[PDB]
Amino acid sequence: KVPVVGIVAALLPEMGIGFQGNLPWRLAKEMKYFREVTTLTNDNSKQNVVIMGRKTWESIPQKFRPLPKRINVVVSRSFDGELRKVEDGIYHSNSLRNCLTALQSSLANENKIERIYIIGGGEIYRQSMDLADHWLITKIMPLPETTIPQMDTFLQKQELEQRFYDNSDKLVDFLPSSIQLEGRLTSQEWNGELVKGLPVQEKGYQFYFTLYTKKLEHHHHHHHH
Ligand SMILES: NC(=O)C1=CN([C@@H]2O[C@H](COP(=O)(O)OP(=O)(O)OC[C@H]3O[C@@H](n4cnc5c(N)ncnc54)[C@H](OP(=O)(O)O)[C@@H]3O)[C@@H](O)[C@H]2O)C=CC1
Ligand SMILES: CCc1nc(N)nc(N)c1C#CCc1cc(OC)ccc1OC
Repeated sequence: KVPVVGIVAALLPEMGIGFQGNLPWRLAKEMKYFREVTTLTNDNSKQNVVIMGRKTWESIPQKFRPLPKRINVVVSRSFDGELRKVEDGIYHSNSLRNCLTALQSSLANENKIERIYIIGGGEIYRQSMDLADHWLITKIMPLPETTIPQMDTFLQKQELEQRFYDNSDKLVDFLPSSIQLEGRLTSQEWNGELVKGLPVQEKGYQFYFTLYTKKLEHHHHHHHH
């Protein structure tokens, strides 16, 4: 019942997202977007959840975690079970899939979660293509004089574009209504792919905020008792 949204920043065209356990760039406007999207809600009585893998959590600066004003969930196979409060703001789960089931329980959640955002890292996003309802992808491109950074972790773009379509016409309506974005919706070709979304530039990069949404599915079966 709650939407599940993966949110990630990726460098085109290979959709690289990390190198040596860290992000391959430091873009304050891209961090601000991620902060505002995952923190803000349309209903001020609700919060969103951020779910992340153990190596993502260990990479977030200590003074900045758990991420404020969001319920944080960290997943590790060494943890005890599907969704356990361990500290204020912090839940631990030994299962991405079972934590999503647990968070979706209206009895547990009192209908006070608005969205669940899956915020990384590579291993977790690999497993999320069949769990997410939408992806919010910041597509990053180096500007012509900018050196492409080294990267070692990538979003699965094949499986992205099998299952989801570029729905960026609807991004501004999908984001919580109090966010305010600088760009207007723009379509630009870049190395032969269409990049569509809300543009910004920072340091040596241009990047677009984009929305992908699941493709329509045929009706093959519905379970009957
Ligand atoms: N550009 C961006 O938007 C982002 C980039 N990143 C980048 O991604 C990289 C980190 O990715 P990665 O190394 O893949 O690691 P992850 O952050 O994906 O963490 C992987 C760990 O999560 C646990 N885990 C994985 N699947 C499950 C599951 N189904 N259930 C319970 N636990 C599970 C395991 O923990 P354990 O070993 O303890 O069992 C595993 O080692 C860094 O470079 C980081 O900067 C991260 C977030 C955002
Ligand atoms: C890097 C900011 C970001 N952007 C988008 N679009 N999606 C995301 N999932 C993230 C992220 C993240 C986690 C994070 C937070 C942080 O300081 C608050 C530092 C590092 C982070 O992840 C490696």
